[PDB]
Amino acid sequence: TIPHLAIDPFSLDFFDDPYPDQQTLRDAGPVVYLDKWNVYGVARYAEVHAVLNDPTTFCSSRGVGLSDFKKEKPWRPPSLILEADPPAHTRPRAVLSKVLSPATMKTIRDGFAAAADAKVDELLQRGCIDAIADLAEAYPLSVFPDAMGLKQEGREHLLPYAGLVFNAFGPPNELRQTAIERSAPHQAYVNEQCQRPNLAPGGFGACIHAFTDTGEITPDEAPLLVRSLLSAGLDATVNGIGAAVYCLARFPGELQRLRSDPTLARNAFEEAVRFESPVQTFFRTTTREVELGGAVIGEGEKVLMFLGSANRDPRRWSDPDLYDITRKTSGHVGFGSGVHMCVGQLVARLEGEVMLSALARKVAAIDIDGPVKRRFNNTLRGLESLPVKLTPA
Ligand code: HEM
Ligand SMILES: CC(C)c1ccc(C(=O)O)cc1
Ligand SMILES: [Cl-]
Repeated sequence: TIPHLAIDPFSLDFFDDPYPDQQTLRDAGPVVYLDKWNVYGVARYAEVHAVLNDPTTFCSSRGVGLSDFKKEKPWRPPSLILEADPPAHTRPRAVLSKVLSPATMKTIRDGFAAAADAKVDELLQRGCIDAIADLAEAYPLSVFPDAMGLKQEGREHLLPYAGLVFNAFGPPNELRQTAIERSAPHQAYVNEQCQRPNLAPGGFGACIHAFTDTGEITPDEAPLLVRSLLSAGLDATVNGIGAAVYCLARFPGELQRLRSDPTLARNAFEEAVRFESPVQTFFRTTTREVELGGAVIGEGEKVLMFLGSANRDPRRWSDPDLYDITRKTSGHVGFGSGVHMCVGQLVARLEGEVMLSALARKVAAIDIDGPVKRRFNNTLRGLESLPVKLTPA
């Protein structure tokens, strides 16, 4: 009753161009079986949203990668928030929601905005840049480690470690096994930086440790939550900002609209998150048989959610393949949905908003003037290199 497909969503051909295969996945039915990896797949908005919003049945505590923690050893101790179910999830979630809350945003906004304005001014001084290395990477590297209160030495481990983490959500293909078998120095750095004495007061990390006396988390849990922020807080925004620049380069009319009204910057970033979905896919594991779109899924089965496909599903979105910075984007699943919905989403939106605002106010044109090169990751979508020429306003 469930169609079986041989599409490999973790192959280089898929990463190079996933949209045709994503349509095939959506149009085959509400639930498919992926013979390549023996998992169920859901690619339509309705089913992705339903799965995300039933975390008891489609749980996270058995891993959100292909591996089932009840069958295999986790490559690292499980995340206490990403890879936990309620009620164990609830208190760490509350701590991270309070660390990365509105008030903390007000405390970091001026530095983030100044850094974004300064970056755009510098890049306009460069004229010809790599929008990845020189912008999408450089800006978050210039503000997020400070906001975490990391020392200067070793911050070079953050992006490699993140790539590993996201590769490790994939199947045991070359990307995953490559990341995990040689990984140890990055793990050593991250774990060391998670300890209270190495995290400067006033930063996100030290605030996590500071919540360890409120009764929400214990001292032994705080390092692992800092590890969550060091895993998730940099690379996702790098590919999101890269996505937004790529969209504005490919849709010059939308750049002109954004320049004319820079207050669209936040929505312009949000629509980029919808349009490219930096985080493409995540798994759940069924804790019971669950009829989903008329299809039966067994106990203990992995279910692959195609977030990007849900964000391009024509059943839900008008002109899904257009980048529209005045689109009503609310309801997209690029940040997830439900109890695990991105707890860092305000940081991501702040970085994206202030950077797109800086471009809107300072840049007249973004023209691609070189080969665009894609970065391959089992979970992340984004570019390796995006050479552009920036014309000043
Ligand atoms: C463009 C930027 C970002 C994107 C697209 C993104 C995407 C996502 C998605 C799809 C989820 C849901 C995972 C799931 O349901 O299993 C998630 C959760 C999470 N994100 Fe982000 N994220 C971004 C930025 C950030 C930042 C900047 C931080 C921290 C500083 C962060 C930290 C987290 C954490 C800790 C979770 C787990 C929350 C939970 O399990 O309750 N993310 N993110
Ligand atoms: C959703 C993604 C950005 C993410 C990755 C790792 C963790 C963690 O280590 O807790 C959380 C979220
Ligand atoms: Cl680790």
